[PDB]
Amino acid sequence: FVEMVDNLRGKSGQGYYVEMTVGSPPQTLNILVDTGSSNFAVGAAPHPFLHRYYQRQLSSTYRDLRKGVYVPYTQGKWEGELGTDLVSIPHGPNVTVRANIAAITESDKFFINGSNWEGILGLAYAEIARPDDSLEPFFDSLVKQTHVPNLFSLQLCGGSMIIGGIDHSLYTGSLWYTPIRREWYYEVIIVRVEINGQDLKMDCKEYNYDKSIVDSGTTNLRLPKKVFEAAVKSIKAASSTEKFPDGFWLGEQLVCWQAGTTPWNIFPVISLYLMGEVTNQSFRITILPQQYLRPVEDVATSQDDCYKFAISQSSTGTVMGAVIMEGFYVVFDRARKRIGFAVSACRTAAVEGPFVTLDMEDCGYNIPQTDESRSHHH
Ligand SMILES: CCCc1scc(-c2cn[nH]c2)c1C[C@H](NC1=NC(C)(C)Cc2cc(Cl)ccc21)C(=O)O
Ligand SMILES: [Zn+2]
Ligand SMILES: [Zn+2]
Ligand SMILES: [Zn+2]
Repeated sequence: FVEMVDNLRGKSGQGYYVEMTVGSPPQTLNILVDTGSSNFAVGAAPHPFLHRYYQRQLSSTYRDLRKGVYVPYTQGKWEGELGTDLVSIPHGPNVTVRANIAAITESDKFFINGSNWEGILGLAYAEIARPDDSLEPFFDSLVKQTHVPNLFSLQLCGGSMIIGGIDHSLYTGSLWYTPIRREWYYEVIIVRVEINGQDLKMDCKEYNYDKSIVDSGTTNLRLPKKVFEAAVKSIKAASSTEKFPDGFWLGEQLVCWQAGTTPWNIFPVISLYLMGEVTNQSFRITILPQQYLRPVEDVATSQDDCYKFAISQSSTGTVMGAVIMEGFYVVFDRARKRIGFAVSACRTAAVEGPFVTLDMEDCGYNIPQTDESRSHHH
């Protein structure tokens, strides 16, 4: 993984992309890494915000699956035609595979203004792939076609998606693993939450309601409604020397200080304790104010340092987004159904354990089984 270090570009606001070479003759495109989804989908027509798109008509190796796919999000959507093509990864391992690829032909609110990426690489499992779980995800094709070890890691600074390996130059200190609770999203278990060493003291199921996932495709740390409210009440108590407007706590508004006077100082650390591999252990990742107060420097208040609060409310569980992954080298150890975290080599954000609980309760939440998911065979 000499040749693989530093193969990523981007930032939390706009995302992290990897280079991918699709078809013969080759088209090299910038692809958003997304651990919250399972489709390889590329922009495939002109669009105001796209610098490059996939031109199926220049690819001699493209095969139409003669099926469309419709992907709605709360916020927008994308759709296109399913196909397959040859894929290799310029920085990645020296292999070529034939993968599913959705040619995005229409979308709404998916591509963002000068993102520098043209496509999405869904790295979660086939259980959440569209249109259904028989469309094999990219990484599943990679591993089955090539003997690449079944693991990848993300160092989110530039940055590095390391394929099939762990690289020790990328982190310092302990690598701590938390078990994958279920292979669909990269679902994990949060056993405890502290804000400035103070335990939030909720039933630990409330932290994983209805799931907790590790998602490179979302910007914020997202927290279930009740957890969000309790954290904001607490973070608020800790910085009560500054009274912000509501819109700031809603993520709707910047607050500012005279350039270089920010009182980081009054903002607390957030520790999430992740379930350990050993069954009464846990470990914690500690989030700095700098990870959750994101700088945005707009225009006419050029002289101030200004920030967005990057913790937001959720009704679909906890999402450990990019602002959280950034401080860490994260190892998606698929082969062993675990996720590893260590301090990135790119206060300090900390990975710390072990913490032992004598009576450790089950913190996972079982989602009500709909007749729909019960019907389908697997
Ligand atoms: C760390 C990368 C975060 C990114 S990259 C592009 C966007 C985006 C926002 N609106 N449209 C795209 C975002 C923000 C992100 N939203 C989204 N992330 C991806 C691109 C993975 C899927 C998606 C589809 C749609 Cl249709 C709208 C937003 C998003 C979020 O909700 O936090
Ligand atoms: Zn490159
Ligand atoms: Zn059957
Ligand atoms: Zn299935």
